[PDB]
Order: sequence, then structure tokens, then C-alpha cells
Amino acid sequence: EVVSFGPWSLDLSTRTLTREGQIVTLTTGEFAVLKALVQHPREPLTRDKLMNLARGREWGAMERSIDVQVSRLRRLIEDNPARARYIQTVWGVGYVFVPDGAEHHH
Amino acid sequence: EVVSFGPWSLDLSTRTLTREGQIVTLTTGEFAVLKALVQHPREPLTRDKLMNLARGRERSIDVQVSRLRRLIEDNPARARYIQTVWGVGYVFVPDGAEHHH
Repeated sequence: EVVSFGPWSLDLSTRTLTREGQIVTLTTGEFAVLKALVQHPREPLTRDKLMNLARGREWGAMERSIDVQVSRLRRLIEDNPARARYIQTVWGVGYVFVPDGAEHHH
Repeated sequence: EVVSFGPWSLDLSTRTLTREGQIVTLTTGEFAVLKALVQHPREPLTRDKLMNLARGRERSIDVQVSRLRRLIEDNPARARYIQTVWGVGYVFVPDGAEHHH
């Protein structure tokens, strides 16, 4: 079960993120949040749903953790982190994984 | 069970890190690694012992420690609370005391 997006590939078996031959170091949390997003393409996830998927509901009180984790994923995977395309912000709700990097209008 | 080090306080009950009245945002991993370290003061932990304590179920740890350091250390390049045990892993020194003392 390997998912691709632009130059990135994520292998959910070996829990590895690759690009251009190199395996990139992710934290367990970054991996868990990325996994959740790629397993829900084009579906908006609230910050709570993301934490519930990534880490379980016993961590729910550290919800703000997710915004930090997403911003670190973005610095890594986005052509331009300030203009994220793979992980887009759903305003007032949370985040959405767009595998093709397509804007809202398409 | 609240532990202090310099201006920092960590409440293992409410899982909150405070300084100067402000609660600081940690990731679950940063919290788990910090908890492990403060629960083992002056005991060198290998990278594996740290991962076993933090997450049960690991290069992740070095990244997590370096982020903890950027946050908690007066000078991150000269860590005093989280010191490097060369070739082994890391040690939590609550008073920030150097190796010679």
C-alpha cells in the first residue's frame, strides 16, 4: 500500500517517505498525521479527527500539536510551504490532503 | 507529580509545560520524550530506551530532542538540561550541571 503525490512516495508497509532515491526522516507523529491525510484524500479532516486518527483520543487535549505537525510536513513536502498544495487549510475546520495538488476551483 | 528545571515546570498529570505563566505547545512525541527524560534524571538513556519509554510499539528521537533543546535550552548548541552522551544517546540534568560538575 504505497501512495504517490508529485515527487513523493509514502510506503505504509515500511513506514518510509521517499523522493529522488532518498528516504526522508519523519517523526512518528509527522508520519501518523501524514498517513491519516493520505488515507483521506479530498476529505476535510478537523484538527480533532486528525489527532484521533494519528494518535488516539487519549491525546485529544494536545490538539494544537497537529497545526505544528502539519506546518513541519509542509516545510518538507510543499514546493512552496506558504502556498501549500498537497496539504491545504480548510478555514475554521482543519486540513485536506489533495493528491494532485489541485486548487479549490480545480 | 510536577517537575521543575530552571524556569520550566512540567506537570505529568495535566501533561502541560509552563514557563513565566505561559503554557507551551509540545507534540505528543516531544511530551513523551521530555517525560521519559525528566523521569530518569542523571541516567544516560540510549536512543532505544528513550523510544521504548516514549512510544513503546529510532532516528525520530534525535529530531525530537533537537526540537526540545531549541525550546528549553538557554543555548541550544550548548544544551545543559538535555546533554548528549556520545555514541550512546542522551541524559536529563535537572540543575543544568556540566559533566565535571
